[PDB]
Amino acid sequence: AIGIGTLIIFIAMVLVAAVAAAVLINTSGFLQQKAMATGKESTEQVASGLLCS
Amino acid sequence: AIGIGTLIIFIAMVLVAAVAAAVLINTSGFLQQKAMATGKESTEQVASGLLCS
Repeated sequence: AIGIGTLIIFIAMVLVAAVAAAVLINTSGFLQQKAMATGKESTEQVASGLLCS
Repeated sequence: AIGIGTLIIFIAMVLVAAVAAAVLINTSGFLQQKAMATGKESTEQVASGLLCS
């Protein structure tokens, strides 16, 4: 009798961990974009310019 | 007189316990499949991916 239930709740544990992992993976992806963008943009700003002759 | 009947109903007790056992055994079998499947699938999902270079 006991055995049956153990299996069922095990399934839930798996899925819930999976769902949480998805958040972390996805979020890391979302940040990767902006992280790079910010650095490149900021460098081009400080480095570039014109000078009156 | 009494003896005769005792034997007969004993037979029924046996068969009814047998039938109930069958349910439990079978059901455990049915779950074994899906339990494993879910775990393997979920792991392969979280672990795999591609990355832009």
